[PDB]
Amino acid sequence: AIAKMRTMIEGFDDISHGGLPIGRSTLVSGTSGTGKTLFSIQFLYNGIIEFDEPGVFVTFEETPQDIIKNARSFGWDLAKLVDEGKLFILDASPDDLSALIERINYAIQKYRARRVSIDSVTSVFQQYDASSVVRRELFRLVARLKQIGATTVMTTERIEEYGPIARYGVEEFVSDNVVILRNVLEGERRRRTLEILKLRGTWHMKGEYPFTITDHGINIFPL
Amino acid sequence: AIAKMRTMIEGFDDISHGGLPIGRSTLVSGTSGTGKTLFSIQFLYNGIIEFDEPGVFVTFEETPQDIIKNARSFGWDLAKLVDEGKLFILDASPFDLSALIERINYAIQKYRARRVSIDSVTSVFQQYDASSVVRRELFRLVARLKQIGATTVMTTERIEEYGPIARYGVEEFVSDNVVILRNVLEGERRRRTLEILKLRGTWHMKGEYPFTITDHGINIFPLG
Amino acid sequence: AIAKMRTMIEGFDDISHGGLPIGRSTLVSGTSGTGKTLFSIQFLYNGIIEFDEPGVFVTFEETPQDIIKNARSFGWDLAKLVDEGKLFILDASLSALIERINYAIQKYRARRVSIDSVTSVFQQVVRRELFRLVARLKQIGATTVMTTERIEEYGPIARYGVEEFVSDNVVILRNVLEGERRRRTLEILKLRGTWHMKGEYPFTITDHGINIFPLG
Amino acid sequence: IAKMRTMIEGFDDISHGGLPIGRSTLVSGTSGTGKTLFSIQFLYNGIIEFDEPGVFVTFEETPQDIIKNARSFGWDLAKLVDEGKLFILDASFDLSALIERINYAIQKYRARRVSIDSVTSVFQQDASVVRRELFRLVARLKQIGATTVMTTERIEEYGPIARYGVEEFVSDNVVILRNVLEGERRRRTLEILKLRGTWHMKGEYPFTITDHGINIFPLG
Amino acid sequence: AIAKMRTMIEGFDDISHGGLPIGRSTLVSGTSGTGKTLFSIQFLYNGIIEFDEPGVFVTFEETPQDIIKNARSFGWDLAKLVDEGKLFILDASPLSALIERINYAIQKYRARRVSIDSVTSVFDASSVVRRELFRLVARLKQIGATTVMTTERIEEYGPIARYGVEEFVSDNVVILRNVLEGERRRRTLEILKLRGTWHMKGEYPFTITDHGINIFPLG
Amino acid sequence: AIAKMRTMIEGFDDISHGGLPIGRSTLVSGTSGTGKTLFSIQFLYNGIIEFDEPGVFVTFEETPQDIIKNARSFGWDLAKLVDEGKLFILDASPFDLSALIERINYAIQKYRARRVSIDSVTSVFQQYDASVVRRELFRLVARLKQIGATTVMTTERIEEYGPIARYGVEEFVSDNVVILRNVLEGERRRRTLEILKLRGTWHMKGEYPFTITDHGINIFPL
Ligand SMILES: Nc1ncnc2c1ncn2[C@@H]1O[C@H](COP(=O)(O)OP(=O)(O)NP(=O)(O)O)[C@@H](O)[C@H]1O
Ligand SMILES: Nc1ncnc2c1ncn2[C@@H]1O[C@H](COP(=O)(O)OP(=O)(O)NP(=O)(O)O)[C@@H](O)[C@H]1O
Ligand SMILES: Nc1ncnc2c1ncn2[C@@H]1O[C@H](COP(=O)(O)OP(=O)(O)NP(=O)(O)O)[C@@H](O)[C@H]1O
Ligand SMILES: Nc1ncnc2c1ncn2[C@@H]1O[C@H](COP(=O)(O)OP(=O)(O)NP(=O)(O)O)[C@@H](O)[C@H]1O
Ligand SMILES: Nc1ncnc2c1ncn2[C@@H]1O[C@H](COP(=O)(O)OP(=O)(O)NP(=O)(O)O)[C@@H](O)[C@H]1O
Ligand SMILES: Nc1ncnc2c1ncn2[C@@H]1O[C@H](COP(=O)(O)OP(=O)(O)NP(=O)(O)O)[C@@H](O)[C@H]1O
Ligand SMILES: [Cl-]
Ligand SMILES: [Cl-]
Ligand SMILES: [Cl-]
Ligand SMILES: [Cl-]
Ligand SMILES: [Cl-]
Ligand SMILES: [Cl-]
Ligand SMILES: [Mg+2]
Ligand SMILES: [Mg+2]
Ligand SMILES: [Mg+2]
Ligand SMILES: [Mg+2]
Ligand SMILES: [Mg+2]
Ligand SMILES: [Mg+2]
Repeated sequence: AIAKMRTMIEGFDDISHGGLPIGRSTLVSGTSGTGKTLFSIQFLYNGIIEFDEPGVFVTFEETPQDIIKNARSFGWDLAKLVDEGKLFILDASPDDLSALIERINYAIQKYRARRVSIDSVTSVFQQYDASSVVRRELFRLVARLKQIGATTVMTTERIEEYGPIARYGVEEFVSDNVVILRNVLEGERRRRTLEILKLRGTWHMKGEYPFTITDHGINIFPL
Repeated sequence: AIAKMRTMIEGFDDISHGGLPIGRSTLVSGTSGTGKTLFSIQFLYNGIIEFDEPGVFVTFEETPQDIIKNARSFGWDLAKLVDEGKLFILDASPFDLSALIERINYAIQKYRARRVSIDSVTSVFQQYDASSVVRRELFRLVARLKQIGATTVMTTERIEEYGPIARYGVEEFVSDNVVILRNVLEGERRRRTLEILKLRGTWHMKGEYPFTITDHGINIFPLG
Repeated sequence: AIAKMRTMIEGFDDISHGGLPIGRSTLVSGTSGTGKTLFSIQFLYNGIIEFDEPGVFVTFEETPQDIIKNARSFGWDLAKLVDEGKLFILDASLSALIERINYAIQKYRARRVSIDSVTSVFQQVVRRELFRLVARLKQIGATTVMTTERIEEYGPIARYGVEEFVSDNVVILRNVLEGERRRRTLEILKLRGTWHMKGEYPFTITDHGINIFPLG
Repeated sequence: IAKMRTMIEGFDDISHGGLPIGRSTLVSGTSGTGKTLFSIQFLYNGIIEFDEPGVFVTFEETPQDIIKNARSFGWDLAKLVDEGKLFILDASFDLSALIERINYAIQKYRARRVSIDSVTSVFQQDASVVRRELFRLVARLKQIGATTVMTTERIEEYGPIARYGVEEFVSDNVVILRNVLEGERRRRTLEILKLRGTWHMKGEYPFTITDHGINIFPLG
Repeated sequence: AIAKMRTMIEGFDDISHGGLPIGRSTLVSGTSGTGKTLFSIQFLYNGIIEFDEPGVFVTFEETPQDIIKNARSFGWDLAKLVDEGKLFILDASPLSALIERINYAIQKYRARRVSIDSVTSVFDASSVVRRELFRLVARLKQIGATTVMTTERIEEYGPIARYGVEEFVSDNVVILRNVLEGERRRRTLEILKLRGTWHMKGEYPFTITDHGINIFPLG
Repeated sequence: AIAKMRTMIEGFDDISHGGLPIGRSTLVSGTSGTGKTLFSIQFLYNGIIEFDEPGVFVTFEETPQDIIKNARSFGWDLAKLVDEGKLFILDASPFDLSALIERINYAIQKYRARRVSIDSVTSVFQQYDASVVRRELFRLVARLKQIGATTVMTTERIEEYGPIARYGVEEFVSDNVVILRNVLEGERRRRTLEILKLRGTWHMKGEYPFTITDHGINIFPL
C-alpha cells in the first residue's frame, strides 16, 4: 500500500484514506474562488505544524506579501514561518521551463522541503502564450519533482464545473493524483464540494463531498 | 485581516461584509446592459460625496461627455466634480499597455485619488487584435495598481449568463475579487442579480442576490 | 434625463419610454425575416411623415428599387419621399463609407439614419470599424438604427459578440419556433442613460408595419 | 408584389399566391427533404400550366439522372426538352462564368422560371466568399427578372438555416424543408420563414411525397 | 421507375422496396461497430451466391487477410469466391489514380457490384473531399455499377457522415445506428433517402446473427 | 470463428465471450482514472502467471519504477517478472513512430512476447505536437498485426458519452474497442466497462458495472 502523508485538513484524510501519496504530484483543479490557493497553503501549513516538514510555495501571480496577508484571514502567521526557515515562498512572476524547474530544486534541497505547492501552473503557459507545448512541459516538472522525492500539490484552472478537469485536457493525465474543487451554483446559491477523481496505486473515496471555508481553513464532510 | 472600503451602494456592503478590499482590484463582469458602467460610476461618486476620496474613471469606448450625460440621469453632477478636482475622467479612446498604466498612475498621484475604475478592459484588447496577451497585460495593470495602493473596479464583458465569467476565461484569475452582474431572461421576462463570486482573504455572502437600477442607482437586496 | 425622438411605431414608444435616445446609435439585431429592415424603414418613414425630419438609408445588399417595392406592401410611397428630397437611399451594394454618409446627412439635413445591414460589410476588426462609424455618427449628432444578423434566437445578440457593446442602445427581434408555430417578440435589452421596459413583448407585422403589445 | 402560382398543392395557400416574381427563393433542407423534387415541380408546373419556359441548373446530378428520377412521378422531362420549354444546364475564384452561362439559357429559352440545385456544392467543389458570390448571382437574376429557386443544404433540422449562416440574408425569400426524426419515425414539414414585401403563413406545415409529387396540408 | 438490385439481406429488400437502385451509389454511414463492413460484405456475397454477379471490394485500412477471416465467422468462404474469380479484394493501404484502378477491376472482372470500406480513411486532405468524392461517384455512375460506400460518424443523431458533404454527393443514403440508453445498445437501420424511388422511412430494428444482418420491417 | 486468448480478468471473458481476438489490436478508451492503465497491467500480469506468456509494456508518462510500485497494492510482484525475463517495461518517455515500432518489435522478439500493452498512445502525439494520428496509429496497428501480437492500446477522453477517443479516428483504426466510464450523477460516481466492437466475433453489448478491489478489476455480467 503506497505510503501517504497526512494533510491534516479536516475530512481530506478520510476521503484520501491516509492523505496524499508521497513523492507524487497532485493536481488540485477548480474554477475561480473554489479554494485552490487556500488548499495548497493549508497543505504546507499543516506539514510544518503537525510534522515539522519544511514547505515550498511557488507562486506565478500572487506576491509573497499578498499570500501572507490573505493567510492572516485563517490565523496563520506565514511571516513567522518564513523567518523560522520552515516555509519558503518562491516568487516566479514575469519581469522549456528548465530554468524554473532548477530554481525549485535549489530551494527544495536548500530548505530540505518534503512538501511543495505550485500555484498556479496554467498561468506560465497563459503568460508565454504557448498552448502547444503543455503536455511536454507539465511532464518535465512532474518528472523532475518525482526524482527529488517531494510530495507536490499543483493547482490548475477551469471554466466550468462539469466540463474539462483543467484548461487544456492534458493536466489530468500528467499528474498522479487528481483532486477537483467545485463551486456549483443552483437556484441562485453556491455549494462547495471536493472530489478525489483519481489516486494511482491506492484507494480513495469516490464522488463529490461537501466542504466549507471558515476561519480555520477548509473543512470537508465525509459521507 | 484585509481591510475594505465601503462602496455605499445600497446593499453591496452587506454582501461584501464591509465593501471592497483596499488596494486590491475587483473585476465586474456581465453581459451588455447589466449595470457595469453604473457600478463603476456609483463607486467613484459615493467615495467622493460621503468620504471625500478622489477617484479616476478610465473609459475606452464611451466619451467623457457621454459619461457625464448618462450620469445626469441619476442626479449625479459629475461635471461639477471634475471642476473641483475631485473626479478625473481619463480618455483612452482610439502589444503593450505600459503607456496606459503610467497615465493612470499620473492621474492617481496628481489628484491624490483613492478609488479607480476601468470600463472596459476587454475593448482595449479587441481594438488592437492583441488577444493572445490578455493574461500578460491584464496582470501588468493589476500588479501596478497594487503598488500604487488604489482600490480599482475593472468592468469586463461576457456573452452568456451562466457561461465563462469573462470573455477570454482568464480575467477572473488575475483579479483579487470577482463580482458578477446578471440579466437573465426566463418566461419572456428579465431578472437582475448580483453575485460576489470571490474575495481573496476575506468572507462574503455567496450566490446571486437580486437588485434593480432605480432613479438613485443600484439597489441590492441581501437575504439574511 | 436624456432626450429621445419618437419612432411613432405603435407600442415601441411605450417600451422605450419616449423613443430612441437622440444623437445615439441603436442596434436592432435579429434572425432572418424578423423585421429588421421593416423597422429601419418605418423609423425613417415616420420621421418624415410625423416630424418632416429628413432620413438617409444605407443599403448594402438590397437595391433602392426593391426597398421601394417592398415598402409599397404597407402603402408607403418611398419613391415620392425620394423625389421630394426628404429621403435619400445611399446604395452601397470603413473610413471611405463615412465620407459618403456624412456628405448625404449634411446635404439633406437628415436627423435620422438607417444602415442595413452593418454585418454584411464585414462578411463582404469588426469592433474597430463599428466603433469608428458609431463614434463619427455621434459627432455629427444623428440618431441611427443599425441592423444586425444572428443565427440563434437565444444565442449571441449579434454575430461576432462585439456589436452589442459598441452600440449605446440594443433592440433584439425574435421569431421563435415552438410546436411548429412562430412567435414574434421585440425586446429593448439596453438603453444607456435612460429607463425602459425589460423583457420580450409580442408584436406582429400587418399592412401598417410593426405593431408591439406592451404588457402593463 | 406579384406572385406566380407554383401549382404545388398547398404551397400557393401557405405563400398566399405563390412565389414573388423576379425575386430569388432559397429552399434549404437536410438530405432527402425534397429540395430537388421541389425545384423540378416549380419548373414542370410552370411549363405544363402556363407555358412558362424553365431553366434547371445542376452542379452534381447529371441531366440523364434528373430525367430518370422525374419519370418516377409520371413527368416526361425529355419531352419538355425536345419541345424547347425546359433546359437542363449541366455545371458539373468567381461565379461570373456561371452567371453568364445561366443568362444565355434564360434569354435563349425566354424563361420565366429558374432553379439552381444546389449552390452549396459549387462552393465546396473550396471557397468558404460565399456571401459575395451568392449575392452576385442573386443580384444578376434580379436584374434579369427571373423567379429563381436555389436549394441549399443544412446538417441540423433546428440549427442554422443553411451551411455558412449567410445565404438566408442574401435571398429575398426562405423556405425550410424538414425531415425531423422522433420515436424512430420521420415527419416531413415545410415552412415559409420569410417573404420580403408580402404576407405568408408562419410555422411548419406537414406534407408528403406521393407518386404525384409534393402535397402540403395548410392547417388554416 | 428506377430499377433496383436485390441485396438479399433479410428485411432490407422490404425497407428499400426491391433493393438498391441499379447503377447508383449507396452511402452506408454509421459509428464504429454498427455493421458497415458487414453490410458491404453481404452486398457482394449475396450478389455472387444468388445472381452470379462478380464483386469488387475496395479496402483502405483492413487487410484482405482479415476480411476473409471476419467473413468466415458467418460461414462465408470468401477465399473460394476469390479463387473462382467471382470476387476481387482491392487493397488500397498506403485521387484520380484510384478511379483508374477501380474501373480497371470492374471492367476486368465483368463485375456488377462494388463496395468501398471506407471512403473516410482516404482523407489532412479535407478541403477536397466533396470534389474527390464526386470524382469517384461520377466515375462509378458512368461505368454503370451499383456501389456501396461506407462512411464514419461520431454521434448517433449528429451529422449523417463526418464532413457534411458525402450525404449529398451520394444518390442513396443508409444510416446504421448503435444507440445506447439505460446501459444497453439498440441496433437500427434507416434509409434516409433514395433518389427517384420510394422506400420505408424511419429507423427499423435489426440484429447481427450467425447468418449476418437481419432487419425487422414494421409494415 | 476467431480465436481468442483469455484475459483472466474477472467477468471480462464473459462479456468478450472468450477474451481478446488473437493478433489483433484492442482499444481501451476512458477519462482520467477510469482504469485504463490497470486494465493494461492485469492483461500482461494474467498472461504470465497463468500461461507463462511473456508481455511487453510500453510506457510514455509513468516511469518503470511507478508502474511496478503501483502494482504492489494488488500484490503483483512486477519486479520479479522483469528479473525472470517474463515482463519487460519499455520506457518510451523523452512525426514518425518508426523508431518506436522497431524498439517494440525488438522487445517482442527478444522476450518471445505475445501480449503487448501501450499506455497511452494519445500522449505521444500531445508530447510531439503531432495532433497524422490516423496515419501514424495505422502504421502501429498494421505493424503489430504483422508481428502477430495481441495489443491493448489505451486512449484518453474528456467526456463520458462523447467521442470514444481524443481525435475521433482511433476507434476505426482498432479492430476491437473497449470503453471505460466513470460517470458522475448525484455527487456519486459509477464505474462501467463496455465492449463497443469486436471484429469477426460476438460479444455482449451495453455497459456492465465493475469495481477496482485489492485484486484488480472485477466485472459483473448481466
Ligand atoms: N435613470 C435610470 N433609471 C432606471 N434605469 C436606468 C437609468 N439609466 C440607465 N438605466 C438602466 O441601466 C442600464 C445601465 O447600463 P450600463 O450601466 O451602461 O450597463 P453596462 O453593463 O455598462 N452596458 P455595456 O456597456 O453595453 O456593457 C441600462 O440598460 C438601463 O436599462
Ligand atoms: N476568512 C474566510 N472565511 C471564509 N471564507 C473565506 C475566507 N477567506 C477567503 N475565503 C473564501 O475563499 C476564497 C478564496 O480562496 P482561494 O484559495 O483564493 O480560491 P482560489 O481557487 O485560489 N481563487 P483564484 O486564485 O482566483 O483561482 C474566496 O472567494 C472567499 O470566499
Ligand atoms: N417516385 C417516388 N415516389 C415516392 N417517393 C419518392 C419518389 N422519388 C423520391 N421519393 C422520396 O422523396 C425524396 C426526394 O428526394 P430529393 O427531391 O432528391 O430530396 P433532396 O433534398 O434534393 N436530396 P439531396 O439531393 O441529397 O439533398 C427521396 O429521398 C425519396 O424518399
Ligand atoms: N405586407 C405585409 N404584411 C404582413 N407581413 C409582412 C408584409 N410584408 C412583409 N411581411 C413580413 O415581414 C418579413 C420580412 O421583413 P424584413 O423587414 O425583410 O425582415 P428582415 O429581418 O430584414 N429579413 P433579412 O433582411 O433577410 O434579415 C416577412 O417574413 C413577412 O412575413
Ligand atoms: N458471428 C457474429 N455473430 C454476431 N455478431 C457479430 C458476429 N461477427 C461480428 N459481429 C458483430 O458485428 C460487428 C462487426 O461489424 P462491422 O461491419 O465490422 O462494423 P463496422 O461498422 O464496419 N466497424 P468499423 O470498421 O470500426 O467502422 C461487431 O461489433 C460484432 O459485435
Ligand atoms: N490498490 C488499489 N485498490 C483499490 N483501488 C485502487 C488501487 N489502486 C488504484 N485504485 C483505483 O483505481 C483507479 C485506476 O487507476 P488507473 O488504472 O491509473 O486509471 P487510468 O485511467 O489509467 N488514469 P490516467 O493514466 O490518468 O488516465 C485509481 O484512480 C484508483 O482510484
Ligand atoms: Cl462556504
Ligand atoms: Cl430593474
Ligand atoms: Cl405575424
Ligand atoms: Cl412521406
Ligand atoms: Cl445484436
Ligand atoms: Cl470502485
Ligand atoms: Mg488562487
Ligand atoms: Mg457600459
Ligand atoms: Mg433585411
Ligand atoms: Mg438534391
Ligand atoms: Mg469496418
Ligand atoms: Mg494511466
